[PDB]
Amino acid sequence: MSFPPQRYHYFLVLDFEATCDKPQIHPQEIIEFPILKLNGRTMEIESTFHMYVQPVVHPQLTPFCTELTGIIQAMVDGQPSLQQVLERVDEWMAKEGLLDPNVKSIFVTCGDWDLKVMLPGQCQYLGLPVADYFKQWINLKKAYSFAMGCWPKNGLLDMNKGLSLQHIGRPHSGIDDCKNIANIMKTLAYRGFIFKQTSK
Ligand SMILES: Nc1ncnc2c1ncn2[C@@H]1O[C@H](COP(=O)(O)O)[C@@H](O)[C@H]1O
Ligand SMILES: [Mn+2]
Ligand SMILES: [Mn+2]
Repeated sequence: MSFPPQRYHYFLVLDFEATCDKPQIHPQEIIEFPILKLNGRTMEIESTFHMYVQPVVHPQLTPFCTELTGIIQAMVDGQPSLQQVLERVDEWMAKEGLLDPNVKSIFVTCGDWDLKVMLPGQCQYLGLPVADYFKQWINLKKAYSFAMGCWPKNGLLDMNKGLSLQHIGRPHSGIDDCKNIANIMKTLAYRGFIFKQTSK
């Protein structure tokens, strides 16, 4: 087969960037919140959510963080905080039609960190409830391992290598990481893979 029927109407590709430092800052805070809505059958990008987020606990970005992500201070200054961004996300979900119980969608991330560690950890820190659509997801490294029969070593770069795909955009940009995840998904579906929830 090729581009088989999938179990979901849409895939929501997500890749946070967060405050960081050498050695690691504590706690980390989300500073970039991108979502790509993919057509569930063809994997084409149909809509994009993208907001930078103002960190509060450590409001000044370290030089390491800027070097790593490309995100400069003026991009987060004046932005809403995570709480407001999470409400913007919910409105975006509603307008996309994804809050319909008969429309099936699922988040896709490179690894488990984004939705297993980063978002629940910051939300608990903030005393915010986590929306239920953030609680199931597909780990692309785990899906790739089932599709290709091997464990990639360095996330997106090694998955692009095994699939002979040219990298899209700037590494460690949240939105560009999402596009690479989208591109890998399209190739896995081209090869006939059917995606399944991996989160426990
Ligand atoms: N090499 C690194 N050193 C320190 N922190 C990192 C590194 N790579 C990623 N991070 C942190 O993890 C976040 C997610 O990056 P990634 O998982 O590569 O998309 C970044 O925004 C940083 O906060
Ligand atoms: Mn990531
Ligand atoms: Mn990233």
